[PDB]
Amino acid sequence: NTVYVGNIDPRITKEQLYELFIQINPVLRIKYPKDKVLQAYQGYAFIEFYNQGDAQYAIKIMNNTVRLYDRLIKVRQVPIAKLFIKNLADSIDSDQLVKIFNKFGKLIREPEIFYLSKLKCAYVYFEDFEKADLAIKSLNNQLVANNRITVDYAFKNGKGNAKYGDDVDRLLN
RNA sequence: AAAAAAAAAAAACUAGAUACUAACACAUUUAAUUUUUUUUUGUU
Repeated sequence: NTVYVGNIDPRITKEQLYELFIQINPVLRIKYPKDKVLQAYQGYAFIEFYNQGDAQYAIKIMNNTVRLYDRLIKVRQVPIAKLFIKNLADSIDSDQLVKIFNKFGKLIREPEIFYLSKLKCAYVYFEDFEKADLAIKSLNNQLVANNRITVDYAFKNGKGNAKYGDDVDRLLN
């Protein structure tokens, strides 16, 4: 219900802000942070309306509309499976990783290739712990691109606890 | 070009520095009456 405001003159006072934005919509509160060191505001604010619709409408109407001391005001709005894999082949592109792990599970993000020791390793993000269980079951200690690869859980000691299965199960559901 | 959604000082010990509170108390106090204490030993 709160909208961000920016490009504010430090000479602007909370009174002037309120008088401005009440024209658009009823404003529940205005948090307009000040530096208590210098007693000087930082040129931005947070304006909390009563509901969301007033916030969105205010964003639409008041963005880049008004110049306060020539300054044009800005108005704006404002946990997953992971697998460590070791001994990868240098011929394996991240896209080839994607094609490998898609059949096992849907990737929430892209894998991350990093070198340890020289030693090609990667992190693979799955949306499911069970799909990752399939990826480990089939892919663990398996020869691809003429190189034996090891698939396990990435450390945090690693993922795959019981609470991990429960809360990941919930985040999926 | 951007936004940073509002909390930090200590504590202890030992000494030293300085404000301050409480209509606090400060020259009256003595004519009924308990410190008045002795191995009793004051005689028509």
